[PDB]
Amino acid sequence: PPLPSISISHVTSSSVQLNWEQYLLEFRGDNKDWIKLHIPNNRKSFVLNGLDSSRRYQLRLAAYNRYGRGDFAVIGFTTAHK
Repeated sequence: PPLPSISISHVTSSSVQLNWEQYLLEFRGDNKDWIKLHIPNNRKSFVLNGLDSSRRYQLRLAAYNRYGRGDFAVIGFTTAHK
């Protein structure tokens, strides 16, 4: 089970877009507990909406197969202002 290569874009005051090449996606406000996100299969991108502005978050993604999941690829970001 491999390590996804993830890429962030479209960083707004309330959302970010993740791109990469079953999954487990989680996010958290900085230093808080992780929240598991629903993402459908056969998706290669994901828009996380509903975030606060000017705030630090982390996203992490791991890939799944029948044997289990791999390690998490993590990205920290700060949403835009206003």
